[PDB]
Amino acid sequence: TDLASIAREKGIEFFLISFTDLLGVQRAKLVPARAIADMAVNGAGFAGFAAWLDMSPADADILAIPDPESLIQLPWKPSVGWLAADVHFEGRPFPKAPRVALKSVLARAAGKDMHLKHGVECEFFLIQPDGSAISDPADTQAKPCYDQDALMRRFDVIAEICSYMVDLGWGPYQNDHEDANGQFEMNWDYADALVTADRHAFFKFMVKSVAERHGLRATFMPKPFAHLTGNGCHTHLSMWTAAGDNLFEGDGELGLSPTAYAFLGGLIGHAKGLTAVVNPTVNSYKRLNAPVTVSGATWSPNTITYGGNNRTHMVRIPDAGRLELRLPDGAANPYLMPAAILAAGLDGIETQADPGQRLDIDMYVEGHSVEAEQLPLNLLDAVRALEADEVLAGGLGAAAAAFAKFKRAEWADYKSQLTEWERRTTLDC
Amino acid sequence: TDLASIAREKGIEFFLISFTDLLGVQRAKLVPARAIADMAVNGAGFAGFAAWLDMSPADADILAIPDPESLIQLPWKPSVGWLAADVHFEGRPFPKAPRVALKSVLARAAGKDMHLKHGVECEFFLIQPDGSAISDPADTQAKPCYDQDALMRRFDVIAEICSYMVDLGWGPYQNDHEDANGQFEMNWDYADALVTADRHAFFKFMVKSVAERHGLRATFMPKPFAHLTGNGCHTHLSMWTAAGDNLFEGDGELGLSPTAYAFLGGLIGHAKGLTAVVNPTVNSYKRLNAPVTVSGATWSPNTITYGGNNRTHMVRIPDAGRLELRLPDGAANPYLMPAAILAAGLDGIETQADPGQRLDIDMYVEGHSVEAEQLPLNLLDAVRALEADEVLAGGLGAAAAAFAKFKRAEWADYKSQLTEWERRTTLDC
Amino acid sequence: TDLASIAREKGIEFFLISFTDLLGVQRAKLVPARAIADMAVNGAGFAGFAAWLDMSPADADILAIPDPESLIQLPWKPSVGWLAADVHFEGRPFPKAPRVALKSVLARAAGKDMHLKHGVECEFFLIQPDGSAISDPADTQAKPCYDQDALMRRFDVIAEICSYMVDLGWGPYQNDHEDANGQFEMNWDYADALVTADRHAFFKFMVKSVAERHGLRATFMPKPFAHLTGNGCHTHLSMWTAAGDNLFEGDGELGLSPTAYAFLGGLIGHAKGLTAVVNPTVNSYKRLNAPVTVSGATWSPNTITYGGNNRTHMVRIPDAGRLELRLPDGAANPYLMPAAILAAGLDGIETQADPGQRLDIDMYVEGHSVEAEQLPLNLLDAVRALEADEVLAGGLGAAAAAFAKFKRAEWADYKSQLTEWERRTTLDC
Ligand SMILES: Nc1ncnc2c1ncn2[C@@H]1O[C@H](COP(=O)(O)OP(=O)(O)O)[C@@H](O)[C@H]1O
Ligand SMILES: Nc1ncnc2c1ncn2[C@@H]1O[C@H](COP(=O)(O)OP(=O)(O)O)[C@@H](O)[C@H]1O
Ligand SMILES: Nc1ncnc2c1ncn2[C@@H]1O[C@H](COP(=O)(O)OP(=O)(O)O)[C@@H](O)[C@H]1O
Ligand SMILES: C[S@](=O)(CC[C@H](N)C(=O)O)=NP(=O)(O)O
Ligand SMILES: C[S@](=O)(CC[C@H](N)C(=O)O)=NP(=O)(O)O
Ligand SMILES: C[S@](=O)(CC[C@H](N)C(=O)O)=NP(=O)(O)O
Ligand SMILES: [Mg+2]
Ligand SMILES: [Mg+2]
Ligand SMILES: [Mg+2]
Ligand SMILES: [Mg+2]
Ligand SMILES: [Mg+2]
Ligand SMILES: [Mg+2]
Ligand SMILES: [Mg+2]
Ligand SMILES: [Mg+2]
Ligand SMILES: [Mg+2]
Repeated sequence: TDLASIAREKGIEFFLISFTDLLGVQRAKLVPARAIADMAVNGAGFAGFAAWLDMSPADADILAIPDPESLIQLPWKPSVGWLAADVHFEGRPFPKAPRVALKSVLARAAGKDMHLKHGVECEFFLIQPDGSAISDPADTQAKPCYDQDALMRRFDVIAEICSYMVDLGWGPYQNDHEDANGQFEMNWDYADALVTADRHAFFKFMVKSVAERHGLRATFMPKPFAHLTGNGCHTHLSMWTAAGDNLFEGDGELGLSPTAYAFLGGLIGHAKGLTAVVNPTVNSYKRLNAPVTVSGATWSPNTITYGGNNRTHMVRIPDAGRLELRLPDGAANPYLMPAAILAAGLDGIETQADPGQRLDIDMYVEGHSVEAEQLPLNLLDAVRALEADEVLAGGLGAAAAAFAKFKRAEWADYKSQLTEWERRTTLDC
Repeated sequence: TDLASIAREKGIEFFLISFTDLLGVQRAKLVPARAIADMAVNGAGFAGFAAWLDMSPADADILAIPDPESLIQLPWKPSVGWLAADVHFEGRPFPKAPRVALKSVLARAAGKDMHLKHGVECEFFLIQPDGSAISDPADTQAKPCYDQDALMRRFDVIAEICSYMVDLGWGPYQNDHEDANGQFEMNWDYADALVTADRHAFFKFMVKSVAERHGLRATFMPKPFAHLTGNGCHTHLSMWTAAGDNLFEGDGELGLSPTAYAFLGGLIGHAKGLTAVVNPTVNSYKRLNAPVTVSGATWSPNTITYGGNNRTHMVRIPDAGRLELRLPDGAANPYLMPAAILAAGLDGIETQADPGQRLDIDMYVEGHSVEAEQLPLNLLDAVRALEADEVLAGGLGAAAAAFAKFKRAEWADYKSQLTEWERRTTLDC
Repeated sequence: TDLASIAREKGIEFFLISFTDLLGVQRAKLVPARAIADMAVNGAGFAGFAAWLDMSPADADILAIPDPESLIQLPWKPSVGWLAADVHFEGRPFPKAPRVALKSVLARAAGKDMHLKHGVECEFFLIQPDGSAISDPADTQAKPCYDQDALMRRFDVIAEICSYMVDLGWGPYQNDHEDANGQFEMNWDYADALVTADRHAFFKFMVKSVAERHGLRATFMPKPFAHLTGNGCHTHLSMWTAAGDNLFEGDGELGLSPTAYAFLGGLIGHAKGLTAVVNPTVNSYKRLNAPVTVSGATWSPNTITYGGNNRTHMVRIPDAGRLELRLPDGAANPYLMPAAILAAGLDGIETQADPGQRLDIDMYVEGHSVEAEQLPLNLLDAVRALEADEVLAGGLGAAAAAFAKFKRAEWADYKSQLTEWERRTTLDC
């Protein structure tokens, strides 16, 4: 069946033909069902410079061609169908568009019979619409993680969204209040990277939209409050043959194969550049290497290291047959994040990279007793690392340079902003 | 029947897989019904350091394995089923988890054919959401105990909660307004210790949840107002054989057996360390040994003594065949409280402990006369006594040392806080 | 010099025995005239850890021995005499004290018959006491530099201070409104470095004091407003023989000698580490490499370069026989600044350092035109450079290590502060 028939069968009156730009912003046209057939073949036209794609106002329209397999009837508004799209320019997929960049990396891995599957942990906060405070003034205790009371106080919002994921078939399996006051996490089944990436992009839209209907606001900001735990977007990772075998399952340490350790070697080896992509904002660097929070731990990475089932490192091994990359934050691009992770891991496999020694220690407490490379400390340093990393920059194609350009502009803007701390501590010099 | 079938049968859309931590905080994940079968067998995963379990962020996930027999469909929201769970760590029940600690003491006792049954008197206040005052501004008289007017003014909340307990089969039998303005008590049938402990944990959650739905707020704080009676959590206690005989029933004084008096002897003998557990907060020590209240009596213990049917001692004998321990307050952990009480009682029975002479006097008025040992006067001293008590510390296992550690941290935090009384009386020194 | 007799003669009732700590803070004891004799010999005691000296509370008292030659009767309150002092510890001048550290460098240069003389341009803003805005709401035009109206609107403050400098014999010669709205500059004759350093320390204190008496507030903050020119503290520099000849006076380009150019070579060669000392705050790095201001130019350095009479470089040659280092800002330590500049310049002279090619262009406009090294972009990088620079670190001795430690701590504190720009631009990620 084609989209026009489906629209008629399911009662879809409009479609959002949607794409994700380099900064993660969802761009779309809302097209009435009468126009979907033509759009589905030829794509919907956009002026690319108006989005974060690093183009020019003089360029021809890009055409975003929807992937009919990605269709989602908005569970909160079923007369509307959401579609993920590949941006095309000059008759070909446009290499600066995140989804296109990911599919390229995926195609290279697939040609080696290695298929990335991943799940995302999209932690978010529920806050007042004005952004001044969390949504629940009674959520105050020092260790609020897994709080039953505060979770159930937001039951209506959380249950509504979980039930939508049940109906969409994502296989959600748990929800909780997370470690910061105001913060939540809703988990669902991993899938082929592309599937998860589209789900990741839609999920954020869904949470934000539903929150708003409830008179709340959701944020995925990496570090919205200085003294509270931040928003991670941990990525659990495994690589599979087309025949359905998990290449990461093995007889080695912690139930991992040498292929899993080499992939891990790639993450470790390329970590500095990876950070630019998966911690893509100035604020990202206040979540990494952060002072101890009120709850007693940041739970985010400080160092380029890994442990076993241990949440104090860049990588955790949570169970046999997979790796948890704890590095990414809530701002990480749903498509660029897996693309950069795969480029790194693939190079790790191809070069049989050594991940180094597993550290079975609490890095927050004992990191001083061990020599370990620190992660890049600010956005500018991460971006330089990205630019200097041939495997990453090469693997992401033109997206990498465009991304770096934008982040450098953001940095230049940020660095000129006077802060209150400066006024307080310098006025009397 | 398994949880998945029950969910379909009864229309349960989500389960709360819940455990109680060392500070009594309810920790939970909300899992959709599709995922309960896996969770019931393997348990829900948590990072234990994020709760009050005294672990490390570097530790592997604990697994909370729900007890299917504990299942409660939330009477105010039947699409959600609540389950109490045992925390497991590294393949075994985690001894720092209160519910596990209790089960361990129960198993020892049960190996001697002695089964603890207890009922709890969970006094609470209904207060304004902001915590500034009690919920009912017309509840003002000096002696408000059993006030018909003020009870019926909160009929809707109280009656709703009692009806839920009727329907859950807890066998509730009375409700009243208690001795402080704003304060209430709802009583239900005693049961095997583990059942009562689970019910106790659920009850506080239910009262808080329903209070909130009525625009009100419930608190179990031991001494929320300095001039009014505090919140106790008295435990009525008896020991039974597997065959169904109450070992406390006897031919001695007041219808008690030698076994009852030896148990009492353990309570008396271990009372100092027991206080740390059942009066577990700084504020607990403002309910114990308190100045007379507006109603004419504190009704809380001052001394390590017992009476007959007499509410002025640490222990009351309310009727043949049971003891009322009046020591515990509203902050007492639903699992550690019975665990510590049992450990002391068992040691009393095993050593044939002598509880001493029953005191048939009003200890508030005639205490000055008799030579009696006073209870610990503050949290720090009570905790010292706990650590010094081999039977208690040993019987609670690693929970004892974890608990002490947290309480010491709370004390240190508390002792540095400047109070208004100090400013008023010292500013002009 | 007999301070007791002077007190009687000039009517001095109290002395401020004053030292400058590593962060530039003026530390002092106010001693009645009856006690000056004893203090002048033995010093006034302080607990050094309570100031920014990097000591320990377990250390013996430091003793601040006043320099009677530095005596200044507060022109606005002549019953008080101010004295600059050298901190001593365990019987020897304390090497971490800025004045002591400066005198050490001066002594080395003096042994080679080279005597540093310098003048300082202590730009400041006059602001509202609450620090929210500038003091004069009518000072608003885009190019306010040398504004006659706005200067005369603050005649009373400016004139009062200038007349004080006339009377103290400092040889003031001009005052103006500077390039930022609210900003002013008052200039006086150069002198022997130690003399200028003491005058500099006193000047800041006198301006702040007099501003306050007029219901205003003075700040020397490097960049108090993002869009306006910042506060520099340019130093004009020359080296003299004990016989009274200016060694910088010469036949080379622009009336400079080979010695001047070799001194300049030290400045250029050591610029990266020098930045840490003369741009000592986080905020300093918003004045350097700043975006264009409303007035059309920042007038501060971006690059490690020099020009002729040209205000767009790190060093300007303003006239025959001297150099202007435009690098330092208003937070520069009055003693550490000259000390570090001298260490760098002496090394230049000793190694006949080559300053490179003079650039006769506007670096703000034609920086892209030529390869030039950029100055450190932030405090942490500048401090790192200080530590790696043997001449500077060695030249300032222990003061450099201690300075670097405090500034690292400042950075740690600063980098965890959430800013409004982050909230605005990241909440919707
Ligand atoms: N073999 C696998 N490869 C990739 N992801 C997996 C694999 N197995 C499970 N996952 C996914 O990993 C994610 C785990 O999330 P979560 O339960 O929140 O982990 P955590 O223990 O870090 O809190 C889920 O999305 C899950 O589906
Ligand atoms: N043999 C027993 N052992 C333990 N608890 C019991 C026994 N008999 C009754 N109880 C319980 O004791 C509790 C009494 O509560 P309550 O009526 O408020 O007592 P009181 O106000 O007199 O102190 C109830 O939970 C009741 O079920
Ligand atoms: N030979 C010299 N060595 C050091 N400083 C000098 C020398 N000659 C003049 N100065 C001082 O340099 C400073 C010049 O300040 P200023 O007039 O504000 O210069 P400009 O604004 O042109 O940069 C004055 O303090 C002046 O006394
Ligand atoms: C409890 S936590 O470790 C918290 C992570 C933190 N929010 C962060 O990554 O910044 N998350 P999880 O156990 O779900 O992996
Ligand atoms: C009337 S009272 O004695 C009050 C007890 C008091 N609230 C306390 O234990 O602090 N309780 P009960 O008669 O229910 O045992
Ligand atoms: C007009 S200016 O060049 C401005 C300097 C600026 N305030 C700065 O150095 O940041 N000062 P001057 O001419 O007095 O040397
Ligand atoms: Mg998770
Ligand atoms: Mg999480
Ligand atoms: Mg995780
Ligand atoms: Mg009762
Ligand atoms: Mg009662
Ligand atoms: Mg009772
Ligand atoms: Mg000047
Ligand atoms: Mg100037
Ligand atoms: Mg100048």
